[PDB]
Amino acid sequence: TIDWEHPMFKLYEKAKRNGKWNPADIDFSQDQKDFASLTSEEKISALPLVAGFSAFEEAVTLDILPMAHALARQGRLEDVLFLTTFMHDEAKHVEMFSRWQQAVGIGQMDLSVFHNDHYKRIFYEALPEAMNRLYADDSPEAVIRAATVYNMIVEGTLAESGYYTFRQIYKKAGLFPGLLQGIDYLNMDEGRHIQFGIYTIQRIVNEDERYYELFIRYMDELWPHVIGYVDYLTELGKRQQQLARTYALEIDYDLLRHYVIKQFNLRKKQISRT
Amino acid sequence: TIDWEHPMFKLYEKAKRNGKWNPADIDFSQDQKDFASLTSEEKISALPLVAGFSAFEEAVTLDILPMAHALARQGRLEDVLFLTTFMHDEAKHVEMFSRWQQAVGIGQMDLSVFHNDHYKRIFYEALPEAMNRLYADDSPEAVIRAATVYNMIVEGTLAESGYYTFRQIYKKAGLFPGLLQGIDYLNMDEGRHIQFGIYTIQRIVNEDERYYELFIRYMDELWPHVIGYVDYLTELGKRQQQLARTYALEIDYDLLRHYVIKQFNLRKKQISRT
Ligand SMILES: CCCCCCCCCCCCCCCC(=O)O
Ligand SMILES: CCCCCCCCCCCCCCCC(=O)O
Ligand SMILES: [Fe+3]
Ligand SMILES: [Fe+3]
Ligand SMILES: [Mn+2]
Ligand SMILES: [Mn+2]
Ligand SMILES: [Mn+3]
Ligand SMILES: [Mn+3]
Repeated sequence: TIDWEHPMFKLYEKAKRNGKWNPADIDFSQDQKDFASLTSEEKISALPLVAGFSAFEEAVTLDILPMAHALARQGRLEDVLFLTTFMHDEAKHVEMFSRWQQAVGIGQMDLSVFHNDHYKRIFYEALPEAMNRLYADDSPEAVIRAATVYNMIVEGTLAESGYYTFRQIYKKAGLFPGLLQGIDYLNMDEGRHIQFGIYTIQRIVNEDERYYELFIRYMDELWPHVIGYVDYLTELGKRQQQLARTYALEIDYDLLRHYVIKQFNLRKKQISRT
Repeated sequence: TIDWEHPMFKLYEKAKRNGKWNPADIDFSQDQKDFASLTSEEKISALPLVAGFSAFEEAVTLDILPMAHALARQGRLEDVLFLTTFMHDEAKHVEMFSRWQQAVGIGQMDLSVFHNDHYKRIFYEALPEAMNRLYADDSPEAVIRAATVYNMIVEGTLAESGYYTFRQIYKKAGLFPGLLQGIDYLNMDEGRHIQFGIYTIQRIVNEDERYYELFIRYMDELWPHVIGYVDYLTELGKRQQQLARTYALEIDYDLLRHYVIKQFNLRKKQISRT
């Protein structure tokens, strides 16, 4: 049979229990009114963060497939069962942001303008290259690098900080309750995605403590582009402060920044050398 | 955004609405008692069909990944969203049969003995070869052949006939209520899997009516192994008739056989030349 005690079978079971939410059930009618109420300058304030998320949700939905292939080819059946929940979660994440964009009237609008160079180095290179590599090279090194970029950086550092940022800004304002319900569901799903990456990296590290060094190195290789995108969104936020003024939000970009730094270092600390 | 009117987006929505069942919730306690109550010769009667299903559930969970890859690479986002529900359904199908095997005490038992040559030509060759081909060859021909073997033959002909057979035999007997609840859920999921294959084959046929001929040809190429496995299970059933006698089941293998023939021909008729 299945190995019922396998950590990824247990995570698969939790995913089924905790993954019933449906983006089609979220009421976005108030978000539509909120967005319509905003000034043109308040309207822009929110779009860079939605742009960063929308694109990556689509990217990881497509880019997790090579990991499922590689682990399937290695006969890791429980990992594959769990990854069917991962891929389905990401599909719902694509759906959720696309429903919000449609509801508030920006579906026809092209948000790529808010992807700078550092973003693109992660989104159009580091991520798809590392995942696609697994189709021809499933070595421990390749699998660690894939989980590091996908689960520890894209999800474990950027997404987690993006969820926090969303709450720090719009939950305060009382704005966009449907989007924030969605963000709460995404954040719950993301816990399991990150735990998959931790388990995958740890079980490879457990074979040969020298893989720990590779993990730390790949995290550090990506940090410059993490902070460079974060700096660029900070610059944007500081230059368009009408939403912050209108809604009495002292948006503390220094606290966000230290949260990103904090996310990055705590992901490192969830991998043990021994 | 997503194309909200796309047939596969609509199928994805139905999958979310109709795909909440969880194999971990099925009570198999009575199945355990039923199986324990059976004579050794009654015990064997049921295993060939469970053997055919268990293996194929695992095969399609792994073997649907190349289709998702190929359609993703073609930018068919709605198809991919739907296929996340397909892959997750098949994961639950693997789980369901493995839970039943565990509960009734045959988890440690090796059921490969009930796969004959015709089965293996589908299971170990036609199916994985046709699906894996999509990694390097996503031509209309390759995509039609993949959906024909997977969705129209393995699911649309063999699985559908296997669900019917399960009901024709054990629903009658009053045996194995947990397994039959599972079979009802599998059969509901399978409707969407088959509709994916119909849509995929039809939209390729729509481009060039000559692909219709390829579809019919591939169906006919596989028919000999479909019926050869069906004949071999019929032979098995006729040689071990203690369960049929004990439970007053006049198991009409000729009616099953014509149901298989019927499944095969109606799958053909769900593809239009024009
Ligand atoms: C303004 C302070 C910066 C806060 C950091 C914001 C990061 C934006 C979101 C981009 C990453 C989204 C990744 C999603 C990945 C997934 O869905 O698994
Ligand atoms: C005794 C009459 C013959 C009845 C035919 C029985 C076929 C047995 C089941 C084997 C095919 C299972 C395919 C599952 C595919 C899927 O889960 O999508
Ligand atoms: Fe994720
Ligand atoms: Fe199926
Ligand atoms: Mn820079
Ligand atoms: Mn023969
Ligand atoms: Mn996501
Ligand atoms: Mn199935």
